[PDB]
Amino acid sequence: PGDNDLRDGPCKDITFIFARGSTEPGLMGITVGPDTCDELNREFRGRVACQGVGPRYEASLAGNFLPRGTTQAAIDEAAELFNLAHTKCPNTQIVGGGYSQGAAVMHGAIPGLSNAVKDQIKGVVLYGDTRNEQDGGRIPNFPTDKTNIICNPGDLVCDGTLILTAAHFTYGTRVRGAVDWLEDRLS
Repeated sequence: PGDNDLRDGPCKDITFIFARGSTEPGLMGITVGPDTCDELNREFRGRVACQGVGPRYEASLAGNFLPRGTTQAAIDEAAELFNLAHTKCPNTQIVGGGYSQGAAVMHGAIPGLSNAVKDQIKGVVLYGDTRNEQDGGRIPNFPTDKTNIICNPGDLVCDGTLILTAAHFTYGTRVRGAVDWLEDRLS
């Protein structure tokens, strides 16, 4: 899988739409985005398309202090990608993902999607979620049993302010658990 597969590749049975954080470069970032994509593909080999939220989402650090914790352009771009999966590949199983500010993108884009698009989203994994406290530990109007907010012990960004600590940068160790959780929701 690549980083622009939903826009530029054939439909796959599983489509991973991921919004990066800690302003890593590229559509997918460098750390947990590619890691999650790679491990999903190893569990469902050849059946996974991977898609980063970009390039209109620029993942700027200052964007964390906008009202929704990211730019409206980023939220719009993510929503367009979920809707594209729905029209281009109506049978694909969508997995949403975000890290840090990328979780704020997912918190903003998913609530407004149609019921039918939400039916296609089988799970959303949010690493180091900067909006955990602000949205009450869930994505608004999206099922909690399809939501996995992963907060490391000591990662204070999940407590309502942007206090960065070393624990915010260790989510590579949580990818195996994230993919185990996704497997219970994917076929």
